[PDB]
Amino acid sequence: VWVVGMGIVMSLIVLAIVFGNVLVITAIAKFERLQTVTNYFITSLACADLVMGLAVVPFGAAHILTKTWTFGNFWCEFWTSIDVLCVTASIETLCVIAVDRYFAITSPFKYQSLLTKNKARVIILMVWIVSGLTSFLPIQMHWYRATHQEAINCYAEETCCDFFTNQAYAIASSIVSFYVPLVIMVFVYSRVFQEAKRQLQKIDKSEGRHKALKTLGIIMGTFTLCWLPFFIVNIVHVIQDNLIRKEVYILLNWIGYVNSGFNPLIYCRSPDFRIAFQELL
Ligand SMILES: CN[C@@H]1CCc2c(ccc(O)c2O)[C@H]1O
Repeated sequence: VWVVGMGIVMSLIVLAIVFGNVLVITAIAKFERLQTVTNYFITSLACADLVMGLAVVPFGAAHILTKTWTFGNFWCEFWTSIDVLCVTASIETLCVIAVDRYFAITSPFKYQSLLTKNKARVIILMVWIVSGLTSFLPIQMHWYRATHQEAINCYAEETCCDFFTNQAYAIASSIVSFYVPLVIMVFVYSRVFQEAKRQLQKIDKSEGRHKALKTLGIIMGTFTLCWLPFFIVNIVHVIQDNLIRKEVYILLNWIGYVNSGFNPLIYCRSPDFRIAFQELL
């Protein structure tokens, strides 16, 4: 009686993610006003979100819904690698877009000359290359396989597909994909908040007769709530077996996917973007 209940939600979230990515991608392309030296990272993030929503969400949702991986063996590793690459690229591009704002605010008078059109493409290409180096190479090549006899049949059986990894690969991927960008964001935004508070205090002392706090807290809360628990349990389950169950793991993995559907709605509020959106409707 509840088989179609999850399908409606999955279809709605897939359509929302697809529309949110496509609208931003076309809005950046059509109008020259929004084209700047900092919107390229937003374009890459939107493209990655669109690819993830188009390639990972439907196949995965079908996998849980029918409870059978009726597709072939070769497609399973390809799907897993696509998901890993998309997640890593999104995290890395978020870190880059935060570092860019840190450079913009913390040290002015050289940001205009330091950054240019050529540097942004090199940076994003290096980011995607680093993401791919840990995405296709360890997956397509038969590594990371579990030595314990369980799931060896799943590897052999074409019908059954499931995620089983070694401890070393899991911990290395978690470290190289999650924690370093989080620390970078924490330090960057602490410095930015300190600078903003200093400026506000200077203005208040100068002219006698928090928006920044809110706009930072919303982003930090969204990112932490969306992505923190998944890696928190990913680091621990491999370390000690039988600590967690599979249902909680897959539920956290799925709730981790909702973040991609929020980025267009939370990284676009400038009046130029509003005018561009109004120019379509
Ligand atoms: C099946 N979904 C996977 C599971 C584990 C994992 C993901 C993404 C990046 C990683 O570094 C991971 O270890 C997820 O996309």
